[PDB]
Amino acid sequence: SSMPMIEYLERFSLKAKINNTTNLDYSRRFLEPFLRGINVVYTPPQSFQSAPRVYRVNGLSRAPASSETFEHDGKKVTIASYFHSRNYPLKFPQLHCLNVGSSIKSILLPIELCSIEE
RNA sequence: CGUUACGCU
Repeated sequence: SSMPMIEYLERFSLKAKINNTTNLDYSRRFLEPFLRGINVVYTPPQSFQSAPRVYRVNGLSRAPASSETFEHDGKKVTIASYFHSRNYPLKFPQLHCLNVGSSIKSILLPIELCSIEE
């Protein structure tokens, strides 16, 4: 089985619970080194119709899902709008994302969609 | 190992 990254964080690295308002940019000093090095299972929303898959985490995104952008079909979209327009409005759009991409290629995953296999 | 393409994001 598995535990939600949201809980998993709430428990070992943060002490507090995430709410629609928490800003991880502040808990960053220790959060990132805490996260770097672990494996997570990305479970795409049911509306993506895609099988879960695993990634090594490299850290936190520099910005939250709502600010952080990438290129999709030749357009800027934030992580938040991307998930929204794929029929899954994020619960925490203000949360920073898990960075699983490499130096040349960004891949940012909303923490609510990530879990750790135990 | 490299380059495209396509996903992912």
